[PDB]
Amino acid sequence: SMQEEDTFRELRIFLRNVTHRLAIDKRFRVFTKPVDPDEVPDYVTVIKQPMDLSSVISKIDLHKYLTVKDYLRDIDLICSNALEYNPDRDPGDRLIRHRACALRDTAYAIIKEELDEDFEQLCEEIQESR
Ligand SMILES: CC(=O)c1[nH]/c(=N/C(=O)[C@H]2CNCCN2CCC2CCC(F)(F)CC2)sc1-c1cncc(N)c1
Repeated sequence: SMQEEDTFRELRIFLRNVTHRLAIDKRFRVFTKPVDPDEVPDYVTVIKQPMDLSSVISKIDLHKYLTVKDYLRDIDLICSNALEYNPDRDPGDRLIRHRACALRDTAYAIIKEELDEDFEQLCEEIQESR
């Protein structure tokens, strides 16, 4: 309905604001754009389902997220991809893993503090009804 499309619009507005706050954080710059095959060639050998914050923005605008759970699944994918591609004790690996976990923890903390749980429930019930 009209009421339901207004609900999903507010969700998109909220998700755009969270994603922008993540994307401008210096720690998360490595997660802001897809991985250039020129710069690292073996990424596709390890990571079957790439994800990054620019792609999250595009998915928001394509109405791909109808719940915050759907969005958080892509945030979690960014993080688990980073952990999987950087398993070594190497300090470069450990640094990216630390930033990956910080990215995930920061997104969950913002949503826990700022997203009303009745709003997320409404989104879920609209989605369940389709
Ligand atoms: C998406 C992802 O997880 C990813 N992981 C990578 N891991 C590495 O490059 C590991 C490999 N082992 C040795 C150490 N090295 C890391 C060194 C050094 C750490 C600080 C730094 F700022 F991160 C820059 C890299 S590169 C990479 C990626 C690549 N091209 C574009 C994008 N957007 C992300």
